[PDB]
Amino acid sequence: STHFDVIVVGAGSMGMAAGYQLAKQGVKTLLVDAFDPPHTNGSHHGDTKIIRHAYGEGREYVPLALRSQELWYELEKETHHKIFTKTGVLVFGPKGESAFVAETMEAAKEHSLTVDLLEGDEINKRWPGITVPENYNAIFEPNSGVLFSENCIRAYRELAEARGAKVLTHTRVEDFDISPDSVKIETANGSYTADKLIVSMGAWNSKLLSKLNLDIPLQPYRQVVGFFESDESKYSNDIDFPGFMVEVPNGIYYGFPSFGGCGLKLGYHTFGQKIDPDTINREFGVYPEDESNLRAFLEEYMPGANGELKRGAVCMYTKTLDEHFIIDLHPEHSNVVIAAGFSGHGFKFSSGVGEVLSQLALTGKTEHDISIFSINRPALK
Ligand SMILES: *Cc1cc2c(cc1C)nc1c(=O)[nH]c(=O)nc-1n2C[C@H](O)[C@H](O)[C@H](O)COP(=O)(O)OP(=O)(O)OC[C@H]1O[C@@H](n2cnc3c(N)ncnc32)[C@H](O)[C@@H]1O
Ligand SMILES: [Cl-]
Repeated sequence: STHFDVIVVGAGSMGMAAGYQLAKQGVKTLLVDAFDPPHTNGSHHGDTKIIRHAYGEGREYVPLALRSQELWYELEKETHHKIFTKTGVLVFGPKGESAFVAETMEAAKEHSLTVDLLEGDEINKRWPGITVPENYNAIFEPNSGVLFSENCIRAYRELAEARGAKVLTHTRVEDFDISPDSVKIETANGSYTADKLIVSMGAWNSKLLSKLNLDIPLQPYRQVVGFFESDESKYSNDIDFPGFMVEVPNGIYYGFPSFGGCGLKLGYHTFGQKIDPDTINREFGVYPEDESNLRAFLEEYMPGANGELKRGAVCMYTKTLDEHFIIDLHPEHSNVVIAAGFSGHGFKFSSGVGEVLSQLALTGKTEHDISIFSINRPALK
């Protein structure tokens, strides 16, 4: 019989940040998650996530990234959990053969961000361990880095509960019942109501937004990462090896320096198996590609980090058709906020999105420019 101000469905990356923002302002909040956040069934585990600022995917992403960065620095000062390490982030690819690299360089020029430009052997000289062809060029952002995602979520969750937020774990929301002046969620453990609703179920948005009369294409992808025994004298954060996102002949890869001897972590971005969140196989290696794709890159570009596989993890991307996020009010219900399809690049923005989501649920508007994320745009189809 407890009526909330706001109910958040899915307390993951976006959800929990949104809950922290709401609780911090005294808004009576209930956060309902299918599991017990942070956990390893969604897309926030794997320990680390890259945060970059020269976002060539859209000028609106830059301010969002820059504001999110400031929010991560604030979070770092408020909790005892480790939030961010300034490893810096390196981007490289074939000179003149990478829209990604070129768009990154343009974004940095356009937004006056601080970056170092280098190419060929300069890359290989600056960062021992990296071996690229002399025809490769790179842009290095020294002030961006790595976020410890599980710590971020755990910190947001602890800060929000200390301010009165309620978290209902291991409870799957099955249906929604929206009325012009209140929202209701349906779960096996009971029904709950509030004045506002935030929906951020990650991969599961591809299966439950239909319950909100929304028919938006969202395709979940199985995306693995691998930790490899590496030459600590080259790939250790301690010796300044950077976080990275690069473009090679067969696609985009991303990785992290070895932290405390955990080994270099790498992930293949351009490819992932299409799956259903409820049946995805979360065992690293069940497929031969899981590991072969990562070693194909390592043996060629960072041969010193191609050692024994120390650890594997399986996580999910949820793509929209244009691969841009969806952050907006529900087209038929102004008391419902949607956050979905972060298509593999949304964690860095989660602190900012948390702010956008709390602004939208409380006022129906946000001070951030989120036009390219409209739920009514045509590219969504
Ligand atoms: C998978 C992946 C993603 C990724 C990455 C590497 C890999 C292997 N590297 C990134 C990087 O370097 N930088 C970056 O900015 N992003 C990177 N990503 C993407 C990022 O992790 C994702 O975009 C982000 O985590 C998406 O967050 P979202 O909040 O959408 O998803 P979630 O964290 O999975 O949380 C969803 C929660 O909702 C709950 N749930 C699901 N269904 C229900 C129902 N029915 N009822 C209630 N709760 C539900 C989940 O349990 C989950 O907690
Ligand atoms: Cl995603």
